[PDB]
Amino acid sequence: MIITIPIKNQKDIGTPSDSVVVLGYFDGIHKGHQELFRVANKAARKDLLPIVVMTFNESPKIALEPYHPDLFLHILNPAERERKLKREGVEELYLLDFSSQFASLTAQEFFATYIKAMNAKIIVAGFDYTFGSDKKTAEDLKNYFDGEVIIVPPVEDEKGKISSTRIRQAILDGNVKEAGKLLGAPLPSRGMVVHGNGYPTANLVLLDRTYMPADGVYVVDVEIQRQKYRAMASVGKNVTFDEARFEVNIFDFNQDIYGETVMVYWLDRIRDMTKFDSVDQLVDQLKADEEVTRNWS
Amino acid sequence: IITIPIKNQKDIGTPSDSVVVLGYFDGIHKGHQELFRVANKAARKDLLPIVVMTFNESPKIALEPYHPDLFLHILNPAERERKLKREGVEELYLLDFSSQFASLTAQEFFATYIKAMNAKIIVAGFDYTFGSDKKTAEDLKNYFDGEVIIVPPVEDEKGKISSTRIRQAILDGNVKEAGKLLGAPLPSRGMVVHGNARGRTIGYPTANLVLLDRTYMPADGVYVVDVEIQRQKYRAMASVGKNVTFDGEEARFEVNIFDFNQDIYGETVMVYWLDRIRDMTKFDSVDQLVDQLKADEEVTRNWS
Ligand SMILES: [Cl-]
Repeated sequence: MIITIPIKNQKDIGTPSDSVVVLGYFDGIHKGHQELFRVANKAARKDLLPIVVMTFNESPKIALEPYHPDLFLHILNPAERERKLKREGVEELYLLDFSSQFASLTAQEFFATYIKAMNAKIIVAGFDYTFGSDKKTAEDLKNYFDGEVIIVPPVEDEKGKISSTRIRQAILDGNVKEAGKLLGAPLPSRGMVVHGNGYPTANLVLLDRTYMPADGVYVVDVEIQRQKYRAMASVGKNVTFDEARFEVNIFDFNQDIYGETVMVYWLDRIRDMTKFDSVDQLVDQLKADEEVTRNWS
Repeated sequence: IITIPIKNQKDIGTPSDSVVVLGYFDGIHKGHQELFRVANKAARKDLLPIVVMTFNESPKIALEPYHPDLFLHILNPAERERKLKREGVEELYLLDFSSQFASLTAQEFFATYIKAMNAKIIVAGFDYTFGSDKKTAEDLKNYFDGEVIIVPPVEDEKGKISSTRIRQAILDGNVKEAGKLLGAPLPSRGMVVHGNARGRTIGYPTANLVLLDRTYMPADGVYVVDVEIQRQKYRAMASVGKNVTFDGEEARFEVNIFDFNQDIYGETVMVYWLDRIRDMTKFDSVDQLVDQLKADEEVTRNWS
């Protein structure tokens, strides 16, 4: 269906036939990106051109900027990224490390190199698009490409343009529902059940360098063995972790699932983490939480 | 290409009869090599494909109190494939060693995964223990109609060749010894990053590496290594340091690449550990530090 293809350089690219290429960094494959793909699928209709894409293993900042661990954080894991681009209609996905050499390529070297190797017959790119050490715009595209160039207008909501930067921030703020509206699907995190510490809890360790929602209590869906269960997720600092760990209370589920990988889909935030003055207060909150979670939709 | 991840046995797709080798395969060390060797000498009698099933993470995780060390491997998955593929593996299955998988009895396992696998014959280690029941190497014939082959432990002068001996050697710093047992030098996958550039300032430019995987790092020290960048190998010197801070352990991975003058920020590089030059130290002076770097560079250039 889709081939992801790790490449050291353009020489590695193997596309057989003319294609339409979509240009961008593609973290999270949000509504904005999807619009690029909707337009690309419309352009690949006349000649049945397949759609191909190249993007990067890691943020370009790693090559450009002082090192910081957060520079390794992704909205989506690689498998989820591929899954979402597959749904967009992409047929070849080339993955390249953004490097000093790649970064020094001017707009012209870039076409002479990656575009050619890709056989672009039609190029789709966003209004905000920026490329080459030359730092050219989306308009300058026409000047570098023999073939057709389509520039898609920015996708905006009441708040503004839909961007990865907004998604990171919404997640960090704990606004999972907003992140999910922007993403176009609820954020998926991949975790593993582990042996760690009323209502019983699964202890999850996040397996990817993906953003963790803010501390709080969330309504989530959890996928185990291809079956989705509703659950409450709790994230706290010095409470559920101290490495990203968090906890889940899976409703209507009792089984031993240690060492099992699960998918968490973040649906909504309920409340902040809170210290409780009494046990009774705590239980009351949990009962209320449970009700809110089982009934959310 | 070779690796397909599965939730369960239903996911397995072997088209035809095949040879299935069993064990937990970390590092694809030589004793593993013999098992494949024995299996290959059997897969010849009917020309059948070797297919193999191992786990994403230590079985220790479904079984014991959690600890991050449990997520540590000798090899990252891409390298694990290489050794296996080279070793003539055709289909690799990766499954999570869940509580549910733990509960399978030895019959039950044969009924599901072996059935799915299509094994005409099974090749196994003398040590190997499977199943909830604990049925051992010898209990295998009863379960399997087909030929059961029990390769005898591939010993070395030190003794039995194991992942525990490899894990131990790496942690001790003795990477030569680990390369020996592995049958190849340990590969570590790093990414060049904008770290501490005191090296470039001094005129002895270095690349700061962040390890990309949950794999064992060698004992702190300075090492001769080869580095692969853009498919080209270069002799290099590597410095490894692990300094505690409140927030946690800060790990420094430094590589000095001989006869290399390009900017590689962002590039993934592979580090192959050949031997250990010396202990890590602290230099009070540019003179002290430089004399020591020349002496290390001579050792590194001259190493084989
Ligand atoms: Cl990681």
